[PDB]
Amino acid sequence: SFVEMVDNLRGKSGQGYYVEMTVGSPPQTLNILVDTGSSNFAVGAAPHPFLHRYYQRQLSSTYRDLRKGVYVPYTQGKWEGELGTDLVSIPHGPNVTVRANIAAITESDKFFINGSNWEGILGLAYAEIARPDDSLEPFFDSLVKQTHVPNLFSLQLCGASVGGSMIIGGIDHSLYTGSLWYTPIRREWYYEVIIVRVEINGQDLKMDCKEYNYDKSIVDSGTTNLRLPKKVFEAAVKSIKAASSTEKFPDGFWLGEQLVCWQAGTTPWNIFPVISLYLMGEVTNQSFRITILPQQYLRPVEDVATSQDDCYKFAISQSSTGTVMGAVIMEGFYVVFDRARKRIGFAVSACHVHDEFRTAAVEGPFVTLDMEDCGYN
Ligand SMILES: COCc1cc2cc(c1)C(=O)N[C@H]([C@H](O)CNCc1cccc(C(C)C)c1)Cc1cccc(c1)OCCCCO2
Repeated sequence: SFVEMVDNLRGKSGQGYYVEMTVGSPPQTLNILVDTGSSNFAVGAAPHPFLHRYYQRQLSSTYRDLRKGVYVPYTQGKWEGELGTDLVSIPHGPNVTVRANIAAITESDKFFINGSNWEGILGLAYAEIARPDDSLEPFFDSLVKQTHVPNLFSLQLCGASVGGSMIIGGIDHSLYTGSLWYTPIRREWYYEVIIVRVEINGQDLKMDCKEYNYDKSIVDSGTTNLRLPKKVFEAAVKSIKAASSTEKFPDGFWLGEQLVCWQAGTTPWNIFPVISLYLMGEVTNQSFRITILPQQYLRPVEDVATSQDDCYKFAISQSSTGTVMGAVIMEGFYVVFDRARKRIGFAVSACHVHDEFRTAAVEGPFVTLDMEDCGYN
């Protein structure tokens, strides 16, 4: 019954993928950002310059106030609100209705994005990082307890406006090619994984693999960029700089601020390297790798000038809170959040990136010794 859920995600590039949901009786329809990097379900519940619509608790006969406040600070933006429960459905999802925790957003700061077209956020991670604390049952936990939906979902994010699929309750084999490769969920809070090796154009970065996961590595559809710990980010940028030194870039381009542009159709893709992330596998001493094309980490953006050129922003940036495999990494791939088996699966997506001579890939097996040493403690 998964064909009903294919193509149920929309978005604008860099502004988040959202799914249509309804809350309340009678159903109020809202676009909800799909976020594997948090665990709170929350919706605009008051006017805002960037909201075309919002949740009106007064109009819902099934609303229940929880008489508790809540606030969530993300890396980017924050909101506070009022906790309640209400009936929730996903029109292009499974045919079910759950009573779910809902944070009604009454104030926010740099949270809603102008033109993103979504009015709320669906945190799909685990209770441990839910606010105000882990007793607030996240939406997907509610869905699995109250219905027969199996305890897994999958994300096919298609890149640069944008669309994709969230398969709730299973895997749709028509959305990927090749084999699924699985990496363990190291701990059920974020979707934490372990990166065991990093290569740029086939050259090992030759860092202690603890640096890749300092202090954690997560799969986060709510973040746009590949974000890397400071030491790793410097090694990678240095290597990406050297591979493309044929051309000149402002040094604020490497910080994500300034664009770079080229005459339409002349982007020198060949001079940017591929990046390979090796992930811990399912069996002893075994890993696999995912390979990222420059078309994934050079995100296309609107031409700031009066021209019609190809302009790009650098979508690898620095982190002080660990590695974040953002939407830009996920776009190459079909990603299975197999919560029931504590693992995350990767396959080449059917809507994969297209280079002339190079291809995004998920390949294994690889042998990697001492993988447990790559986790940070
Ligand atoms: C250099 O890039 C920075 C950056 C860019 C960015 C979003 C985030 C960060 C962002 O913070 N996104 C969070 C995710 O939940 C974050 N996940 C990890 C996390 C970090 C801190 C605290 C928590 C707890 C709440 C669990 C969780 C979700 C979010 C919040 C606000 C807007 C948004 C998406 O718009 C989606 C489009 C992408 C917008 O671009």
